[PDB]
Amino acid sequence: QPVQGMFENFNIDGLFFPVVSFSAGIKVRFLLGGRHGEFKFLPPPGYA
Repeated sequence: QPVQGMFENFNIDGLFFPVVSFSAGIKVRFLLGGRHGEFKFLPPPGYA
């Protein structure tokens, strides 16, 4: 389900990367796609 909120018009001078911040008592798993972690949903068209 999509969220009805969206960032835009931010600085693109630098380089971007995924990031997760956590405090404690947290167990999560990255799914980067393909051989590393299989996506649970089809990516939006055009996105890689």
